[PDB]
Amino acid sequence: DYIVVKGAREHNLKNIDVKIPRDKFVVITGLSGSGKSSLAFDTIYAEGQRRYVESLSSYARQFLGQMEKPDVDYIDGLSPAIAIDQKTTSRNPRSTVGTVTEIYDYLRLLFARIGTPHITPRMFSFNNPYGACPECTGLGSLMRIDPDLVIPDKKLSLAQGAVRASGWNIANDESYARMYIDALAKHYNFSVDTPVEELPPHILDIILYGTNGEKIKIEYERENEKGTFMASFPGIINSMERRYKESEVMKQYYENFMSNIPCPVCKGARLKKESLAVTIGGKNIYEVCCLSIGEAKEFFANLNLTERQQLIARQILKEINARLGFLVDVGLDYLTLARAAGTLSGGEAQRIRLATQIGSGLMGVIYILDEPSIGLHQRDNDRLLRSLKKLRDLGNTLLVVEHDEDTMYASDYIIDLGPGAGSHGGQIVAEGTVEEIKQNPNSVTGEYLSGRKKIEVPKERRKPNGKWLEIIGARENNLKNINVRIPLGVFTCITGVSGSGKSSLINEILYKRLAAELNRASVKPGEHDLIKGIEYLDKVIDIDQSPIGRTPRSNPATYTGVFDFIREIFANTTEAKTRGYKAGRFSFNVKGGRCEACAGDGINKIEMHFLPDIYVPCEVCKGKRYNRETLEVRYKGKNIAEVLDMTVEEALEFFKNIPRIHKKIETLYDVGLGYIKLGQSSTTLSGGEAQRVKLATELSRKSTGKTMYILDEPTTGLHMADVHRLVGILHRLVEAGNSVVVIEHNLDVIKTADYIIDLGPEGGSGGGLVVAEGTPEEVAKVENSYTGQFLKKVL
Amino acid sequence: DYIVVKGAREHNLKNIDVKIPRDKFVVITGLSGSGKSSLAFDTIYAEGQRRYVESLSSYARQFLGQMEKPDVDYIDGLSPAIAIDQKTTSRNPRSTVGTVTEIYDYLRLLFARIGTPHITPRMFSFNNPYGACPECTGLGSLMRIDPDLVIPDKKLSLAQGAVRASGWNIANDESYARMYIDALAKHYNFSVDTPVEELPPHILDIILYGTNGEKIKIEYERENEKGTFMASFPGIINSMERRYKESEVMKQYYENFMSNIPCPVCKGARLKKESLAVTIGGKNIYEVCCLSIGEAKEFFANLNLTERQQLIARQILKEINARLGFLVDVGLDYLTLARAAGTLSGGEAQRIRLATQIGSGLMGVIYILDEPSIGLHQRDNDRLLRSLKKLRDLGNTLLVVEHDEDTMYASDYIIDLGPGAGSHGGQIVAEGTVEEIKQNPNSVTGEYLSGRKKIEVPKERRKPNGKWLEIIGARENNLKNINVRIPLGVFTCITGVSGSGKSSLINEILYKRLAAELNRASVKPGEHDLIKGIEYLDKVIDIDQSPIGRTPRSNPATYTGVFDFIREIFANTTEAKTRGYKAGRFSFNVKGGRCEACAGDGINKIEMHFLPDIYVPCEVCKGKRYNRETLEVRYKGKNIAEVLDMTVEEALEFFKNIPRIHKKIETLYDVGLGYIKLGQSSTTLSGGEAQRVKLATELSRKSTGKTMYILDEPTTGLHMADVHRLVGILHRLVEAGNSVVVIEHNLDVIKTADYIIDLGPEGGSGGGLVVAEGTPEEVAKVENSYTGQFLKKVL
DNA sequence: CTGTTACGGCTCCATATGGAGCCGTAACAG
DNA sequence: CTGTTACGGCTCCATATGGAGCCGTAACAG
Ligand SMILES: [Zn+2]
Ligand SMILES: [Zn+2]
Ligand SMILES: [Zn+2]
Ligand SMILES: [Zn+2]
Repeated sequence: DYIVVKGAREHNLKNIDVKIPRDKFVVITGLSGSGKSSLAFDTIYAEGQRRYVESLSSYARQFLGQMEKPDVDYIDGLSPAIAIDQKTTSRNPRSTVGTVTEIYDYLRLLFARIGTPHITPRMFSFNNPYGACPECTGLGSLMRIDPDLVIPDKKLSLAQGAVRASGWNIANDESYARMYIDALAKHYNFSVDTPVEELPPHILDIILYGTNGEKIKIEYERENEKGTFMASFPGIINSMERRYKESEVMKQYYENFMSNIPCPVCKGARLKKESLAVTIGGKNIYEVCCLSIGEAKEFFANLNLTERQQLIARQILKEINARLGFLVDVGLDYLTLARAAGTLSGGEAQRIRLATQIGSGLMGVIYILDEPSIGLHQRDNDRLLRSLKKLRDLGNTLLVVEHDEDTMYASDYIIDLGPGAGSHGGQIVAEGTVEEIKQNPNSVTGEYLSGRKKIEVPKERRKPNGKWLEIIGARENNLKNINVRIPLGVFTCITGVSGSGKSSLINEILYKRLAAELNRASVKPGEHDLIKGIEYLDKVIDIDQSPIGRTPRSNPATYTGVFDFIREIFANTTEAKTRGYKAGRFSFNVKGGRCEACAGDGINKIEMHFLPDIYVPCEVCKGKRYNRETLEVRYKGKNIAEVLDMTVEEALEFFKNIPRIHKKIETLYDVGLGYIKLGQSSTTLSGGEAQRVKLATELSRKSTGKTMYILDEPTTGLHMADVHRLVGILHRLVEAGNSVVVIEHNLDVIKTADYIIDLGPEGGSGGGLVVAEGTPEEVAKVENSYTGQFLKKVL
Repeated sequence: DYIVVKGAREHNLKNIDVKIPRDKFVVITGLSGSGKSSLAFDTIYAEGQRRYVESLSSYARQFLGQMEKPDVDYIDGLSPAIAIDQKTTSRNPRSTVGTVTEIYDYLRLLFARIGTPHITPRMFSFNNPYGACPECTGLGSLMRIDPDLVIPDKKLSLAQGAVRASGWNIANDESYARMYIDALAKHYNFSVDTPVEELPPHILDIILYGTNGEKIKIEYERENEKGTFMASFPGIINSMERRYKESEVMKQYYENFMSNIPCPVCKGARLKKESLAVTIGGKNIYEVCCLSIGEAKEFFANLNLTERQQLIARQILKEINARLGFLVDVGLDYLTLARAAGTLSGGEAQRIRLATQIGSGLMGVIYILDEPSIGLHQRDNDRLLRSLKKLRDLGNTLLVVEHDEDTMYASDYIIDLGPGAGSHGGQIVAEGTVEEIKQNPNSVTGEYLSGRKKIEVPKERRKPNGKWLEIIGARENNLKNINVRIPLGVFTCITGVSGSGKSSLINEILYKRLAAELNRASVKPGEHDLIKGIEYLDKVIDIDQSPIGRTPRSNPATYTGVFDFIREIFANTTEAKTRGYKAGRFSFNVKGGRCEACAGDGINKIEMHFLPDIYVPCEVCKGKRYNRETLEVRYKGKNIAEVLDMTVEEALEFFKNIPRIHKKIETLYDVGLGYIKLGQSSTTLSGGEAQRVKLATELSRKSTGKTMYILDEPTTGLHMADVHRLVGILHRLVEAGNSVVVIEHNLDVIKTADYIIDLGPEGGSGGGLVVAEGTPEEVAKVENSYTGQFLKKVL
């Protein structure tokens, strides 16, 4: 009844031995990068998934690929595990909230059994051709590529760049598209250089919609080849639609070309017109699915029926009521049962998955969670804890990677990693009951819980300088035409209930408009009337969890900007001058200094007969990514490889005599990155490391006092000490002369902010108007505000 | 703690309600096709797999596809489930028994830790390039296509059909291959019609191995297109190898072209020569892995080492000993740890998977088994039962679909379906303890267990007619050069221990030689000297579980041969003669009578935008697969659709007045097919239905007394009544004048056979010689024979 | 010296025809 | 009448080039 793990050597784990009780609420806490996330995800979930897959069918195993076996000696008492995290799934327009939560089938059964006609369960489904809309094929949206978007200027000629779509540009004469267009124009007696405005409608229709089955002969010309062939032109729009039907970035780029409109026939009901005639209680399936969760639950609880109907559909009603109660208890009460699954956030998706899992009721399954208390306001923390306890009580086990102090008191076993991070961390410090870790002086978390060290409340708060940004006519999504006023040069925090519209109001309006008006970004903004005060800003920077580099040719050393100084000081040594070298030779991205065999990568491709290609360290240069000639030059007893393999603390200690490098190294050390190596590849960097690198790069560059920063949930997967460092770095950034706007639900970040904007008072269509604004004390004095009440309670 | 299933409507289930206890040994028994297999596999395992998949990652779910949701109201208390059956997995040559059983990693760890050099775990692995053989790339077998096989006769010219490979024939002048060959010949100054024997060696080398990077210009000619292009010829062998590297039938066909030989460098060790130098106890890794399981266990138990080594590798030794004990206890003790996983039978693969699962030790997982007692001799039934009990005891649940009487006594809960099969069956009859079902007179299984009805022992046994088949120099696989003598015209049964070589000796020798010498089959036989008595046989027929038709255009009605008579009698009616029709019009595979809209299929393709195409019954002809014009003709108040939708019993009752149809219908009814419909598609037919159809077709055709039948495990998934009917049908076939040879481990089939041949006395290389032969009483009198001892005990 | 801007070079990711088995039909022999 | 054999017709399965983001370098201004 114990999960005993002996000999774990993944990432930075120093051969730890841990025993975790089963069928109990167990949480794991540690610093950012200390190794808790690796020890959980890469070891336990990976081992469980691989063990379950190896026993499945051969074709299923091949489809799922070969999962990497973790470097662990032996693990016993392991059950199949499923991991729930914040990973949005755009998927397909077919999937909605109703089908994901597994309630649409029950609604179909109820409508078929009881719903009187104005009658089969298969008829009501939009996933089958039996009862789908003939026009939209069940999608409910007539999505087509906008003819005006592909050719924004019809007056401009085709050769001038009329087409603005990838894979269809006619600028290059060597492309097959240009030859096809020329052949079509020759067949239709037209010239390519003729402006589209002067082009006949028939020619434009043929170009944009194919030849309607007509076949023509087009000759092809190559470098040394020639000939003739006969085929049919499919059309630009037809080819684009086929490619879209046949990845995420490419799908998003293609969807940007097209526009989504409601289907004119069924008005986006995804069902046949005859099927909508069936009604129960005066409402059909579409009206029921278009209401919120709370209203739907109230309607179902207040439904009137005879004894025979209740006896016929007792179990259906019980199951629907239980599922709706679980959905309203997990923390969601504003969602609509018809909203597409694509338009959701990470927290909402994770909560929906948790609700589906608890409603389904699986037994003997290990559950892995990744910070479930993020993206949600503090008013639903009790509901989330109750739902998690209910999930645990049925006979499962929970491994919640949570950092909130409230979650610790509700846990039965706490495993704390540390003491530091990276090389310093990776060992188990203390474990046991919450009281034991509270009384344990060897852990930072226990000291924080006991109140030994906490975040103090600032005494002096800055005031706006008089330059205030104004928003007029904000109506994006579920905004009820409200006007807000954000000050400048002051740390600004925006709070509100989950799904109140603050995230949309920020991301889809403010950042997009600022980018379009300042950085010249071709992004369509949201619905707004006008923005006042745009002249007071010069640069806009957005910080997210996306990796800083998609290629292994980048590293934090070159991203921060210290690599140029390192190369200059290496080339300025006596040996380099004697050899007549250059500052560009000490790099692993140009020819001359990097290893020629491995092309400055350190890994060579070793292809196997029946195995995917496996990369091994290069043996020509021992994986140092530098030839032996360059390593002959040494500065202060160290070579370039030693510097690149040297940690940040050692770099700070060694480079104290060079102020122009020490300035950036101090920023890198203070931002929180005290364990990474300068030579670490950017691909393996996690979200926290990327955010820290971006913050350090932003802080390093001098500030002119006219910059604004837009963030989103900056405390995602950060320990309390990490929050205490981040608030200090944000205060330093504000004091530098810039303005920072963040969206954080953490009370610690809010209690220290110099300006609070509240959106509510309820989620969904119920809210959308400003409740209170101003100083934190003023918001606390407000009675009708959850955020104000919590601010008053904490202070 | 209960698995409650309410409202199951899959296949032929009549809305059954079943409750199954958890964490207990539960078996399900029913007649062939009664619905037990459907109720288990299509409902419980499918629901568990879909439930687990829906909670996994989106990409994993897409890779695994969308599993069909079973037609069940609601199921509660379901754990993730894994299904183990007899499905061969050829996979790749990389996978062997050692890596499947998960013992090669432990062997590598032991060798790295203790094995003294003549030292890293990654070095000993053949799945990584670090310590793989440079020549064979870790395969251990240099498999190449035989140059002589593609051109068996070099004297014959290329135009005469020199190439015998699909996709490379030059008979068609319009093929691109012929044009490429002609261009190469023109470049090399040679003629295609020239014989290969007269072809220069350089030309043949270029043709069979490409141009070694040379580029030439080849001109293409089309129906109305022409031109020139430049490319490089890759070569016939290179293209074949690339296609083989890039399915099962195609892979087998390609492997037939090639031959497997040991690697000359490492002698098929799959490891580098330096790696083989490390030895422990005087043996290296290859010698240890080349020994049998029992010898390896004895060697490991008798290994001598100091206290320090034992302390260092205590857990490794314990795990290896436990895994070897489990492997020797499940029922396998003759396998070699280096044999490829491809060369295994279904029962051996299932037992290996069960051993791996019990060794791994998963908790809270539903286990589904498909007749685990088949393919195994009765002497290991106790070992299999003990292994299953050990698997159940650790905290899992078992759902074993077993028919053996011995397995019933070891079960704790029995769910019996019936009472008949097909439409008659599909309902739960009785359930409970063994005593309750034994005392229940409403179940056939209880009556059989109580001894109310049993299989009697025949009193008179036939004798050979003097024409005896002789086998000389049998040396295939693990045969120790023994000679056997099989009589003719007498029911012959071959028994032996599991993996004694009887299956190989039959399939790879007797059937292949008979097919080659009689039916002109181009199949390479096994290693044999000569076969005597081949002149006494005329036809050879093999019966297996393979489906009889891969297309929905076939059905048992047309496979048996009664459809021609049905069409003739339909066309002979007065209305057909008046209309001037023909006997070919009443068919669903020719033009004129079948529905033109659906092309006589009854289903139309409805393509969706973002969903795989879903087939829906045709509405033009209501899915009757016949136009309204043909249905106007009625015979005896019934139309052709009614006849095709009429069951076998009703057809027998109705068609009693036509002897030429009644003769085949009586055979179909007596073979055991009393529930299927004549119009049922052949694709949905299972193994038992296909075997019954084949047996009925064979029995229907008149016998000249010069035919031999070869079978294999005919009692796979057959109830006791099914066995009692099959033995009667086999005795009828023998009395008809033919000879039947079967390989059955069931004691009931053996005790009634008129001739018994025993192979043993042990599995693997230990056995291979005939132990006893002759009458069953003579075999029983033999003391040193497990089969003889069991025959004496039962009699 | 220090910051900004423009350009060159680089890598990673994205987008129809032949063979085998079966059914129906005609001819031939008993 | 009944079995065998040959052939025609049918269906299912199988086999390289352009764009986006980043690093390095030169020129210009303060
Ligand atoms: Zn529609
Ligand atoms: Zn190298
Ligand atoms: Zn080799
Ligand atoms: Zn039809």
